[PDB]
Amino acid sequence: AEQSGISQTVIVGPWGAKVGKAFDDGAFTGIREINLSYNKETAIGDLQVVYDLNGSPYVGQNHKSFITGFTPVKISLDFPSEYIMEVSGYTGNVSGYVVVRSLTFKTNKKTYGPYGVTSGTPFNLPIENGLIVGFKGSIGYWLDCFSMYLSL
Amino acid sequence: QSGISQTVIVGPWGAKVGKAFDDGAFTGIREINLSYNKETAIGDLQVVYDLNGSPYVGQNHKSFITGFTPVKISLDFPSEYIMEVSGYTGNVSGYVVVRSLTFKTNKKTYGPYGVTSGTPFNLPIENGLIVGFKGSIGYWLDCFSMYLSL
Amino acid sequence: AEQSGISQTVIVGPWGAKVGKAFDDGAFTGIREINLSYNKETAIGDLQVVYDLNGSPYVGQNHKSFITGFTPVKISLDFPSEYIMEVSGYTGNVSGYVVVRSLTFKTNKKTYGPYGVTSGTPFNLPIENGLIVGFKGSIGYWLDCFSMYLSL
Amino acid sequence: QSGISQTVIVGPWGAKVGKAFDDGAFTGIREINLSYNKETAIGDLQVVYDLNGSPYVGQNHKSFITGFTPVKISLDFPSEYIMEVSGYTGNVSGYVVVRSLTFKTNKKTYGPYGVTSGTPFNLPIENGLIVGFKGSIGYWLDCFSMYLSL
Repeated sequence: AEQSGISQTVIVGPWGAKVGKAFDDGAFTGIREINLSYNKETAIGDLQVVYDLNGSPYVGQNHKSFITGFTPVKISLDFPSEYIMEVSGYTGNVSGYVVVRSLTFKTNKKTYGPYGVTSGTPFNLPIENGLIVGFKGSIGYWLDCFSMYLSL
Repeated sequence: QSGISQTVIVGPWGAKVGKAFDDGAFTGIREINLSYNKETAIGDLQVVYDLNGSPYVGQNHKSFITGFTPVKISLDFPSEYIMEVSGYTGNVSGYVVVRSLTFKTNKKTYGPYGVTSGTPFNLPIENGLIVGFKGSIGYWLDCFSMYLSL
Repeated sequence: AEQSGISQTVIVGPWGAKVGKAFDDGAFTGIREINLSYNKETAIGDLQVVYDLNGSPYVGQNHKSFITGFTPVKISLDFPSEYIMEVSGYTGNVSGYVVVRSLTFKTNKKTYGPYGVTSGTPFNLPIENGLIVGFKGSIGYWLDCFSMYLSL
Repeated sequence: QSGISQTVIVGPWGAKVGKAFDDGAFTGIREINLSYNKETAIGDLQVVYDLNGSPYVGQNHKSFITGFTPVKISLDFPSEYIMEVSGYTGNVSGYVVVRSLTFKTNKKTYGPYGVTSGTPFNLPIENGLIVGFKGSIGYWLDCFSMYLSL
């Protein structure tokens, strides 16, 4: 804006640990589809998002755990009339680490989830005005932490 | 479009049901005045905002009842700003209200003020600023939301 | 955002000179009324704005020329259904200085102006999406330059 | 609201009447490719954007006709960015088109490219960034608008 030539966005989070490999999808114009995986005994083990980028899909990088045995879930949104209004979940200890154990996504049409274990410390982000336009965080054995880009 | 500017708003935390208030959006935050009762919840809320480099005293949002302990949080504006807001919501006398609040800045943690029981919530901010508050207060702070901006 | 506790806004301009006393109203939530003055032989000699601040009026500081003999004009907008869509005007030389000689304001309802002398170099700012929420600039004998804060 | 994010858009400059295009909004600008004819106006426009730290090659928006001179503006991203866009609009063969463009960065001025006659326009930016282009191109660039962001 007055410093560098890189546009800035509001970012909220992280929820989870403060430790595992960092990832950052950056900011887009909306969300078409979310793919994740979970294990009902542990935590979240995958995140991949199909973003909107100015009217067309942009397939985000797959952020995958090192370990196997997760159950995949696909959330296909009726884009653009359907959009996420609230994200909630739980953080908790697994094998000595604080990780994201559960996620739920509430849209204007449906509630998707909870996926994973609803045990530990809850968190929730309701949005009165604005949109989630991006994800970042960290994943090793499980999803350690995550933050969200918010925009008008 | 309408002729009124808009900003990101997150929340509400607390009830999903008091007198509603909406301060709107400002340039920043200079001072927060709140009150709490270590047996019940948060009562009063009043914020001194920044408006383009001058203090702007927000309306006092007061509980209907007395018996609260007042707290003043005077921030070192503009170098000090809130990076995380956390608290607890829970039942008090049949109503779900905001029982506890804590404010973490880049300099210091303020609180918890009130009762730390019920369901926790937290809003950490990686990039951006809280620039306003809205919500509802009856006997206690029933709910609140926050305006966020760059 | 990540540096200080002061919120930032897009600012466009200046139009006019690069020199006279600087003023900066800062950013608000909308515009209710604009007051200006002009002299048909010279340039713009006054600017004062009644802003909206979260649903109520905020009377901006009067930014007045040192000299006398201007014709006042008051633009009372039907706030909030009426808002400015385009600002245009002219910059030009008066008495050896580059100054703002003319202004016109086009809203979704009416065109107000031109006020002043339509002579010199034209400029125009049409807005497809967004709002003018603030003014800054410089005024001495005449309005030397001005910029505008823009917001969603 | 809708599920699509929005940004400030200023413009259009040029005609108020070609094939319309809309690149949308990105993280920043790495490279601009344009073409001009020193007798008529601007023809082609194509932008390499930044998308979250990677180059993103925007669609080539080409004139229907040939005979243009190509120009490449390779910015030193992210330290170099555009601070002002100026140009001229005027009649060419019955159509009001964008005849000239110049780009001023914090490092250098690029242009003018094309014909500097007609009605001037300029957009200087004190705070913020150009993050996208839209408009219409027939024989020439008929009009264009710019996405602005922090």
